[PDB]
Amino acid sequence: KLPPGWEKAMSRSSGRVYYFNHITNASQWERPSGEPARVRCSHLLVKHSQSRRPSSWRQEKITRTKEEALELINGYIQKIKSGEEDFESLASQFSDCSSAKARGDLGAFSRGQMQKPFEDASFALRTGEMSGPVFTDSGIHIILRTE
Ligand SMILES: OCc1ccc2c(c1)OCO2
Ligand SMILES: OCc1ccc2c(c1)OCO2
Repeated sequence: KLPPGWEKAMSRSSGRVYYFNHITNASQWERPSGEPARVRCSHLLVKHSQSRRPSSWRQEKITRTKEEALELINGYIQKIKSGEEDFESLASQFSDCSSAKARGDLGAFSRGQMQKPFEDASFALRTGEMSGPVFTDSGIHIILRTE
């Protein structure tokens, strides 16, 4: 009936149906559209105190909690979806990954090289599409599939 990982849901505040993806944590109002050996993605990572390594080029010692990291990820997604901010601009200023220097770009990758929640969400995105919060042992990611 629907592409991989999508399900219908109901808005609590409006009562309108929307669509949610349980692999990429994306959600949207309109019915979704329509696998490759490699995909190319960029991401914005916000680390927290239970990250596998709680440090980044932004902070010698990352102290925020998982919940606070999710709040920051959530706000970045809001500004991206309203057009007030561009994904690349936010990944460059605020991503806790060294790939901030490349506007969040990671290059092309195949299955079996990334942390697996990241991998599954990347390959479940369509080209040009962005995820919601995706959780790994590094922290919380926003993923943009560029190829
Ligand atoms: O952390 C991984 C990583 C991937 C691509 C990059 C990078 C870091 O920095 C320059 O481009
Ligand atoms: O495997 C997923 C993944 C990709 C790139 C990353 C990362 C995790 O942590 C920071 O850079």
